[PDB]
Amino acid sequence: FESLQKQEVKNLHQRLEGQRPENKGKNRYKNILPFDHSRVILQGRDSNIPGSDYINANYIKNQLLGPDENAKTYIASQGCLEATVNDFWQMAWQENSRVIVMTTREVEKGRNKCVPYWPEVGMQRAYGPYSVTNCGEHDTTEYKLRTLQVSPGDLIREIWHYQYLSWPDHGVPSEPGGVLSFLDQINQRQESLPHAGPIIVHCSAGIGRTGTIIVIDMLMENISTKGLDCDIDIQKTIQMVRAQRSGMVQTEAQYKFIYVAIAQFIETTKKKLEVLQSQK
Repeated sequence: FESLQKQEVKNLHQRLEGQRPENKGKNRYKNILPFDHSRVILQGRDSNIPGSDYINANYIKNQLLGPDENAKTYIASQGCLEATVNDFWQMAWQENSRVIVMTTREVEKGRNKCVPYWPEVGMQRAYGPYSVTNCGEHDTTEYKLRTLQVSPGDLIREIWHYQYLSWPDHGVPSEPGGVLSFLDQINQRQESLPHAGPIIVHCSAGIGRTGTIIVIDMLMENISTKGLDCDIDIQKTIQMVRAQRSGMVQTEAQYKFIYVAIAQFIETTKKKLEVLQSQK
């Protein structure tokens, strides 16, 4: 090496992979694809079949480097296509993901959103070289906790499917905190498995409820381990996420929901200090 260093600023705006003609079916919208540089490549597939290693999903994190261990990471994903549920599990398995967030009811307003990729309760079904059994739901007001048990050679990996059904693609929740109370549980279950790889977040297209959800979570995590007094650059966080998977905070009410999300998490987590007065 040397000072000889190709300063690759924004080394990737690239998106040719999901343009391959073979992936057409593997995408739900034409303009909404994953940056080849942050795209999560399916392993196993044949080096000699067109877009074999493809999925419209991307990795994500504050920035490529920094604090704690490699700070918390997610996978922004596109709601399963019947034609692509077999390989979501390929990436879920392969990414050692152990927690899953699905922020859309399969279908909303007659318009499909995501396609089931889990078996019915007490039942099993295998998606490719993986056999998952839905061990039993836990349905809170705002969500339903499925408890799949995927299997390679029975080597049960337990994954948690948190599905949010109260936050409609046609509009952010009202004066909620159920996505905060929903993000807590999701957060403590991951806070319960270090070996746990990338949490997998997704809606359908994967750049709206998904991207919002992930940004809030990025803000709540930062304030928690750094302080409710530190700087919060939501516009900045957003572009640093869009530099990963463009579009992320897709519509008006959403960008403005990250604000309503944060400010309550901040007061909530600040009246929690009955543990202290700090009134010198």
